[PDB]
Amino acid sequence: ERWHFIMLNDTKRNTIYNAAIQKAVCLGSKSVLDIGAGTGILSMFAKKAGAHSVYACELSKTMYELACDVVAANKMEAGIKLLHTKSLDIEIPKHIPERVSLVVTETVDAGLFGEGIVESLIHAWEHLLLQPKTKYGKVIPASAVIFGMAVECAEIRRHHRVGIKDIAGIHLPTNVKFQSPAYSETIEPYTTEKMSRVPGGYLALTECFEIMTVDFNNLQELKSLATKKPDKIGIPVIKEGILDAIMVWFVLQLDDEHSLSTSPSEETCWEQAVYPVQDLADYWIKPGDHVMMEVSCQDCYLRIQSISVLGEQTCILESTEIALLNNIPYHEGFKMAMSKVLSSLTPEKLYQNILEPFYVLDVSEGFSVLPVIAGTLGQVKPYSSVEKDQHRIALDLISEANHFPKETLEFWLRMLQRPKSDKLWSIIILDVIEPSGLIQQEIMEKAAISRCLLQSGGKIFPQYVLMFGLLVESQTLLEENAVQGTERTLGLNIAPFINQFQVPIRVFLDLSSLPCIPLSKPVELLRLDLMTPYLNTSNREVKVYVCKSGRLTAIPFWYHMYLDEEIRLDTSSEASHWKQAAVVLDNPIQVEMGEELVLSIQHHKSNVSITVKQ
Repeated sequence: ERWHFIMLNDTKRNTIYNAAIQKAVCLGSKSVLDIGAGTGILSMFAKKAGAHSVYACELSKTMYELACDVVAANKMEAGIKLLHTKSLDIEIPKHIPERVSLVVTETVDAGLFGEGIVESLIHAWEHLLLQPKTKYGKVIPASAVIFGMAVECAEIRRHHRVGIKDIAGIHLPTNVKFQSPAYSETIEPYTTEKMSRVPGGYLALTECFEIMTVDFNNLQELKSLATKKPDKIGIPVIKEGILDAIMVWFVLQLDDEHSLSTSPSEETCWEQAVYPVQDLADYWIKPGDHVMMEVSCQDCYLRIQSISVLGEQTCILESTEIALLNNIPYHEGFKMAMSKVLSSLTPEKLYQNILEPFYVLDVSEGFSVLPVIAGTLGQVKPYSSVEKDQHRIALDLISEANHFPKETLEFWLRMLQRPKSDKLWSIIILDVIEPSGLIQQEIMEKAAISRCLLQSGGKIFPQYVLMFGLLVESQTLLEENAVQGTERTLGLNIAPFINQFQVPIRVFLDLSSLPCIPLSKPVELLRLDLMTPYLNTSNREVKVYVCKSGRLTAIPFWYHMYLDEEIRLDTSSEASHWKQAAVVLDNPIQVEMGEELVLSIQHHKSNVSITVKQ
């Protein structure tokens, strides 16, 4: 899986875990239990350090098997007992012969507590560990400190807060309040983000501040957190700005001399816990104001709630759907493209048959306002494909706000068919690209059918799609998909086993913040034609000029969706609500400036293959 590679490659982090483990062992902790073993690297550190008995546990069947192959491969099978289990179900005598002197754990998320560290340690203290110091029990990490900072970060803003009251000719009324899932018990108490690379960056509106401290060697304290009353915190603003989120990170004290941080300020890129700020009448803050907030640990996660900045339908949307509503070119693009079709067909009906509306079908996967924009253009009968009742309500409230009479907007749901037994659609809109940066399954099929349900001059949107790509050198993508030798793992042979599992195509990327070096200019890789199924190739060669000598590790890719030949949507734009993807080469290639590289592109249904011919 994903973060195992980047963490195994972090030699310095491995060096610090090894130093701390060695110290505990050299000081008498010869009986160790590794919770969340992964490949068993920390268990091996313990054994090679001088431990007599090492036990390790892992919930994942793939990781368990992987660790067995690794540990046996490093000839440490004797002395390390791997347990395919959850730490909470480890019994005494039955699984482990006796209580241990040391527990080592690494089951930590961006918000510290999200992997159930506290529950695992309470159980470990009550049943697996020797009594604490009055031969005694100890836990690595010994303690932790959680920090926060209030920030401005429009990248976060556009995913948790709708920033416009009017878009592409339609009004979004005040009585429809949109919220993300991180609102508020709430669904996602926080998101996780690499704030070091967040597109557009971020600004600090407060100084860094301590949120809380935890002692993992203190059972009473750990048991106490479930009951602990929330902490009310008031933080002074040092900079004028738009309050977008509380950025939270932490520091692990493994022992008195060693520590790890997930601060954005580190040279290693770590995720931070991100708590969006929403549900305020004003987000503008100025020096002298205070950001107030309640902090609690009670319900399995660190929660920052009721954020104030002191100095009527609710519609919950996915962050993608919020980013969508904030993507203005997208909606301005559709408005224009729809009007151009409508005046091609029936100019009189744009603001022969007075009783016949233009029929428009939106087949978007989730929340969409394209049907309302359509309805405002002329004598149009727009159909929506939304499923959720909260979405229907919202669209009915928006229709009212935009002067529609009741039942103007239809809800198609409540397969692809004619609007009426004897009618055909003027416009059909298809969802072609996944938020992941890949092509939607079954679109060629939907485009083929839809083509049969159109009026003499009707259109499918987009009419066609171009896929683009670029040749790059990226050491980061390499580090994230494969372990780079044994030096990093302080000599242990781990890379040969974990690298059995390489990802061919990375998804959900933000190319705009990807560290890489371009080796070519963007080149067209594939063309899909939704209006004309016979024009779609299944095999294609592409000649690419290499502009820079370097090592080709990957091929990022994205799309231009043409609604018209005058109008296109870009999936890599600043406001794009789609993420991008990249083809990662398993065997990176050396390329030279002036070279002409040939790519071989195969396309079948929604699956695309890109290979270097070479």
